[PDB]
Amino acid sequence: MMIRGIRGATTVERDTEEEILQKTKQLLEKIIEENHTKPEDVVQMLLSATPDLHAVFPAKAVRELSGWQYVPVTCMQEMDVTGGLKKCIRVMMTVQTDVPQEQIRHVYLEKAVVLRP
Amino acid sequence: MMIRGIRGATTVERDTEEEILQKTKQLLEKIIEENHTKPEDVVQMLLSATPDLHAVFPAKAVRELSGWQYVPVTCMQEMDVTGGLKKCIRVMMTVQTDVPQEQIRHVYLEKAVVLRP
Amino acid sequence: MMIRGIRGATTVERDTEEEILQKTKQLLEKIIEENHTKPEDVVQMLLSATPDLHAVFPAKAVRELSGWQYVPVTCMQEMDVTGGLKKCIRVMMTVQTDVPQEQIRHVYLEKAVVLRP
Ligand SMILES: O=C(O)C(=O)C[C@]1(C(=O)O)C=C[C@@H](O)C=C1
Ligand SMILES: O=C(O)C(=O)C[C@]1(C(=O)O)C=C[C@@H](O)C=C1
Repeated sequence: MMIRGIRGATTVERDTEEEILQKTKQLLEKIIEENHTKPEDVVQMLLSATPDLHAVFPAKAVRELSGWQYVPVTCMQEMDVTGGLKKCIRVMMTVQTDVPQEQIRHVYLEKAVVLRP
Repeated sequence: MMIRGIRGATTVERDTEEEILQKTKQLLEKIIEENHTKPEDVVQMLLSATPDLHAVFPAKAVRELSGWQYVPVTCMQEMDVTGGLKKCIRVMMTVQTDVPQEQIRHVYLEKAVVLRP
Repeated sequence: MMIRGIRGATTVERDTEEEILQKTKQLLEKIIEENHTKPEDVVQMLLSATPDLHAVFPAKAVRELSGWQYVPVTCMQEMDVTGGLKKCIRVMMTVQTDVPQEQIRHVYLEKAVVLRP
């Protein structure tokens, strides 16, 4: 029963809890919309932030998604790359799905559109 | 038979190898006990520490679990959050299981009990 | 069909784009050869770097692997451990496979050979 990673990326303008939660929620909702993801099918999720964001764990946003309270999530620091995109939040959402690898819809929002291949 | 993540978190009082390994092992053992986990059913494990812990990789504790020598494990730095729990170690253990998402037993020990939902 | 993590580690001599990409590419190619891995069977990959590496994301090397353009990858920062191996890049490649846990071929190259059990 196949499992696949779904990637998301977005950015915030400021390091505040309000903006980190708002943008993270918007990113998750878009991933959910595009991939028709049900929470019970999510194995786990990893969220990362660049080391310029500190106000809150982006995973707190998952609680604002009804039905997602049992989805296991953890946060990590993104690698600090010289010249890399700043104030960036990324998601690796691992899901049970039969959608082929090439049709998985990865989501890039805000200033992270530049990360689109 | 699906793949699911199991979360664990704990804390240490000191940044010493002895305590990091002791608390990590205790956390792993509690997870294994509550979820009846066999090492062959573990896809992989991720361990994280806040950036105030430097004495040893928590993954070294896995060596102390009989039969877990082939479980793939890697470590990462936890996101540094203002006012966040200090000296915190987390686990994301990915397993094959029949247990429904809402019945998976996530484990929070020591000062990380405040993380429980 | 079970899922399994496949670990890789390697090192670079200096923090440059050329070295990071070359050594990461070499590590990935060796994992792929040893485990006969096809990109469609890869759930996702996580790459990490110790905090002395900033030149480029090692994930950029995945784009040099023909056919791997749809494999989801994200990078994270490795813990800073005292006496820990410096300038180190690690891979956790999650794949669907029947191969028993004890027969999975994990790969350690360059100065990271000291990590292998
Ligand atoms: O579950 C934990 O260990 C938490 O500290 C909570 C939480 C979350 O808000 O969901 C935040 C940060 C951790 O990296 C993972 C999850
Ligand atoms: O095999 C490696 O990559 C190691 O360096 C060893 C080890 C471990 O203690 O098991 C320690 C740190 C790494 O993040 C992952 C695993």
